Amino acid sequence: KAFDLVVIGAGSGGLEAGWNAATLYGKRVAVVDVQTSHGPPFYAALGGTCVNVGCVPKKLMVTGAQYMDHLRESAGFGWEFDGSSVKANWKKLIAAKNEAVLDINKSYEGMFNDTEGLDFFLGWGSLESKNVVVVRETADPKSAVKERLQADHILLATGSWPQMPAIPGIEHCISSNEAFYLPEPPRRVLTVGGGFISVEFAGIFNAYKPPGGKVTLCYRNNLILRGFDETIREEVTKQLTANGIEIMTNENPAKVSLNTDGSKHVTFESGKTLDVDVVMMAIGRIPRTNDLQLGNVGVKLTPKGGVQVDEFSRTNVPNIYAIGDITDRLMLTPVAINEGAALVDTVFGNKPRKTDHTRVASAVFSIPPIGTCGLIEEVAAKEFEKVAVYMSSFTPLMHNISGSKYKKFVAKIVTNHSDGTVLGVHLLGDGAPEIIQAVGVCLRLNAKISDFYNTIGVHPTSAEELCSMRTPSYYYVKGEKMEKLPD
Amino acid sequence: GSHMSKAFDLVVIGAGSGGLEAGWNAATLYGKRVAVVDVQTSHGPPFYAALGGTCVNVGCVPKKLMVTGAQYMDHLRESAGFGWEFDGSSVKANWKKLIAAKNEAVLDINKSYEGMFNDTEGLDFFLGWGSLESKNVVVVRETADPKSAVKERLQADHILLATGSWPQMPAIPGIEHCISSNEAFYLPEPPRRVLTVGGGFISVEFAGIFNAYKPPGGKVTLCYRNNLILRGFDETIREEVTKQLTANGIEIMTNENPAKVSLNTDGSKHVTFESGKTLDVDVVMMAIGRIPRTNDLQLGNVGVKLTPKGGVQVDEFSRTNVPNIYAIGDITDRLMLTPVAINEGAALVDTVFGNKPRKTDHTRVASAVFSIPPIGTCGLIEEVAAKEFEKVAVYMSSFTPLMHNISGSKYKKFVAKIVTNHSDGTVLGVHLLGDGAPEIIQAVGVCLRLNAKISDFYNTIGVHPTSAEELCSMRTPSYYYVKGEKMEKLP
Ligand SMILES: Cc1cc2nc3c(=O)[nH]c(=O)nc-3n(C[C@H](O)[C@H](O)[C@H](O)COP(=O)(O)OP(=O)(O)OC[C@H]3O[C@@H](n4cnc5c(N)ncnc54)[C@H](O)[C@@H]3O)c2cc1C
Ligand SMILES: Cc1cc2nc3c(=O)[nH]c(=O)nc-3n(C[C@H](O)[C@H](O)[C@H](O)COP(=O)(O)OP(=O)(O)OC[C@H]3O[C@@H](n4cnc5c(N)ncnc54)[C@H](O)[C@@H]3O)c2cc1C
Ligand SMILES: CC1=Nc2ccc(Cl)cc2[C@H](c2ccc(C)cc2)N1CCCN(C)C
Ligand SMILES: CC1=Nc2ccc(Cl)cc2[C@H](c2ccc(C)cc2)N1CCCN(C)C
Ligand SMILES: [Br-]
Ligand SMILES: [Br-]
Ligand SMILES: [Cl-]
Ligand SMILES: [Cl-]
Repeated sequence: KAFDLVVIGAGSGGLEAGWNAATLYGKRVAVVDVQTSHGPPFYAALGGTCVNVGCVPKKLMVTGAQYMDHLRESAGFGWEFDGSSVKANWKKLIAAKNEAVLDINKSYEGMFNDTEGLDFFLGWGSLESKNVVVVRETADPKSAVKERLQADHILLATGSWPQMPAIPGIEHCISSNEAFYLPEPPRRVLTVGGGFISVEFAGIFNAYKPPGGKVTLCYRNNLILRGFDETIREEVTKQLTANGIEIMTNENPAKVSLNTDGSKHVTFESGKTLDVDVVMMAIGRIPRTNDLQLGNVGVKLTPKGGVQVDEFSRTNVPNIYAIGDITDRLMLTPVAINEGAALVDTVFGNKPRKTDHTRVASAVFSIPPIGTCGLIEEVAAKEFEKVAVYMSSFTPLMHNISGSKYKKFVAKIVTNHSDGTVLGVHLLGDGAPEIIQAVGVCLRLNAKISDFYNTIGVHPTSAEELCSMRTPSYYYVKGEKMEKLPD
Repeated sequence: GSHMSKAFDLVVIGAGSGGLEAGWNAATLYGKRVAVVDVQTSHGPPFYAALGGTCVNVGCVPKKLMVTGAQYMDHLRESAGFGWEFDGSSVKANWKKLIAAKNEAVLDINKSYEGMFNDTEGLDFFLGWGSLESKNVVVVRETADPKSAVKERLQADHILLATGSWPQMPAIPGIEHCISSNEAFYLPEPPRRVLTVGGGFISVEFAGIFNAYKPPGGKVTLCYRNNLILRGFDETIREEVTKQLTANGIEIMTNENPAKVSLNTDGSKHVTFESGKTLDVDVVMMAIGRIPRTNDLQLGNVGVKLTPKGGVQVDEFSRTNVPNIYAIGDITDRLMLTPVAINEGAALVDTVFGNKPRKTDHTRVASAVFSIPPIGTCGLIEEVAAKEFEKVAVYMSSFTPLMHNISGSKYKKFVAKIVTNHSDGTVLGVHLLGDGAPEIIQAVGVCLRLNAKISDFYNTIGVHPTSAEELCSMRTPSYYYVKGEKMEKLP
């Protein structure tokens, strides 16, 4: 049939837009995805990347990995139990995660089936013409058409996909996709990449690895988590090392060979070599545009392969929109959901709305985790004459007792020292992702450092640290780091 | 001949949250000469509080350490949903190790504060009992008995009363067989059966502590003379906390109040309630309230007025009716929180010795209850708001988070409620129940001070997946109050 809206990708942005157009605006909506539930072959499915092979299962898996620390840290508080009897049962973790995600998948299929004007189609969506979306049996554009759907408006929301550098032996590497489904936890694992997916998985593998296992994270440059606070980048490196992960910086895989026993022989540019059981590539994610046959309608793509869009998510083709990771901007679920919601409000509501991509709070579920919102100081120092940095870094007391003395909580506030405006807030330590959330609200309210400092703390918490800092630890004046102001 | 009393700009009586903040600030920021008096240099019996105050010694610090210990009961159990396997029959909660570790941690804090006296010019510690001999004289005596030997007589230009509060022990037959939180911190063994009397945070929190470390066959019961524990808190939370305590094995006796306590021949306590009901327990912990500790200060020597409920009466700037005599923290019987005593102390010193007169804002103070799971709260509860504003909106989110479907603790509903003035969207109160509530709430305190509106919460992009993001995905009230009266839709 014909629809007010055809959504290609039943994911975070897609389902927001679909649901809202159907239920808030009474529109006739079609949503297409390649799989109704999670896992191989296509990994992402109804619900999106986040639901199936993204935020949801990884958070459960990190939650899982945290018990490594919990069991050990209990002793400090008088918990006694046979430490030798402890086993991290990965099969059980994945089965529980699988079931949890399947319930979300099922619960998305229910909502299609219960909601009028919102119909879901199985298969591969592509652009046949301006107002025509074809549904094929496979990603092969030569595969059998299942449906041809006329659409007043077409939304592209196909997310992203692991980027696999074209080094020899790349086919012996897995991405995050396959990591969610490993039948056994790897004894030795290389995670390639210094970004959050590699860091998060290195923490998960570290907790579930068999006896004598080793997790190694490698990263091509000097310091992992580029784009994050630098004190936090250094400190999380120390804390991952402290919990037995090897971080190989300035290293990059040049070749992966398959050993006959199924293990991988990794050769680095340096000529260094490492043998692991699993090489997980987590060096980036790229917009998922190949399969859309955008050539058919001339929808422009940026150098990076992302669908170009303006602030209202319009592509160059009128009635054709793109939101979410396909647009290659901020790759976060709540950003994609917001874009989706705003798009529907502009196309079917009376008031345009554009997503604000600044001051977005985000988290790394590393162990220990990171919460951050707004500018890191080096970016701050480039756009503001006077930047002040308030920093606190204390091993919390519970951790002196737990035995995890390396677990410093880091709290940094970055300000425009000229007016006191908070430019960004950066945290490392348990609760960092929870803490940062309302920080994000504060920045929308042009919070100044005196607003944080004059708020009464909640005690005892790590969070109160943010309401306890009134003197900068150091400044940037004209891009220049210095402990004191000049004059 | 005669010789000179040690003289100070400021004498602080009570080396606690409030006193130390004031003491330190007057000395290190305004170069004042500051005496601080407390009755013990380190934690524990006989006087329990000590250098560092209630918080350090027998309050926030040791209780948080103990709640953290208590949380492992839940972690060890919940770990199994995530594939952790171990021999659950080898599991034992060793209370003595908990308390020994907690004692070491508190002792390092005590030592650390003593070093800080030792190292800081113009900031002097005096061990003993502080009382007001006259308007500008603080005497320090050997014991709380106003007839014990005067150890030191201090000349003081300004006197800060910062003696905190103390547990209220109801005048019942056999009160002497009961304890307070003070003693809970030093019990040589974990009680097998305990009654925590009180519906407020300290009873709720210690109920969870006792519950986690109690020996085999133990039972923790909490009683409260009223209908619903945690008066002052959001009602959905109060009822959820009650359910989640029960789910965790704590017996909640509401509408019950002890009338007397007798010692059984085996040394256990036989509690009879007003209603005739009875309970035997090993420990009865009274946590029905804390009262301002005004009794030993001999305030009648200088005529410092008490409120009819017994705090030192102060104005917004912490002044008593007596010039140069001030009072901050629990002695004023306002909000009994550490960061508030601290805020009062700094604001007092700024006003008296700095050039920055300032008063504490006692509204929109975030606070926490370390139940398991905890409560994080800031600002007005809806029933209070409804009395002050014509249109109140309530936005509420509730649900067992996913991790807890997998962990198995499905009773563990996260509750998030935002209370607004519906006439301009201004957030009046935010109320959280669930893991990390205390951490979440802190920046929410900053939001309230910036007069955030629900539209600012809603406009903010969620951090995913967190519990906190619930606060930024609520756009439509669950219900309203329209002049006092609840309804799901406006008229
Ligand atoms: C391992 C990992 C961890 C992550 N963690 C977080 C996190 O903690 N927090 C956070 O905010 N973000 C996280 N992300 C990012 C988040 O998953 C994405 O930002 C988000 O899912 C993007 O939503 P989307 O709507 O752009 O696309 P998606 O949610 O990816 O949806 C794309 C959908 O389109 C479907 N599709 C693709 N091609 C076609 C086709 N041609 N026809 C029909 N259907 C098609 C796919 O099957 C998929 O279901 C994580 C990502 C990964 C990979
Ligand atoms: C079990 C428990 C748990 C608590 N948990 C928290 C929590 O999690 N968060 C929070 O914010 N608050 C908590 N509180 C409250 C917090 O401890 C108090 O609000 C705060 O300590 C009050 O500060 P203060 O300066 O008024 O007094 P205090 O810190 O109590 O200090 C008063 C000091 O005066 C000394 N003193 C008393 N009389 C004399 C005398 N005549 N001469 C010399 N010295 C004297 C005492 O020995 C004491 O050290 C808790 C309290 C209790 C009892
Ligand atoms: C508003 C909304 N937004 C979404 C954004 C991203 C994802 Cl991955 C999912 C949603 C869900 C949702 C649920 C079912 C359908 C068919 C579409 C969207 N959804 C519906 C919310 C369910 N509600 C009853 C509590
Ligand atoms: C500013 C301040 N406020 C307090 C409020 C309540 C308490 Cl319990 C403690 C403090 C501490 C403190 C510690 C020791 C002394 C002698 C004074 C103040 N304190 C000083 C902290 C020292 N700082 C340099 C790490
Ligand atoms: Br009571
Ligand atoms: Br009541
Ligand atoms: Cl396994
Ligand atoms: Cl890399």
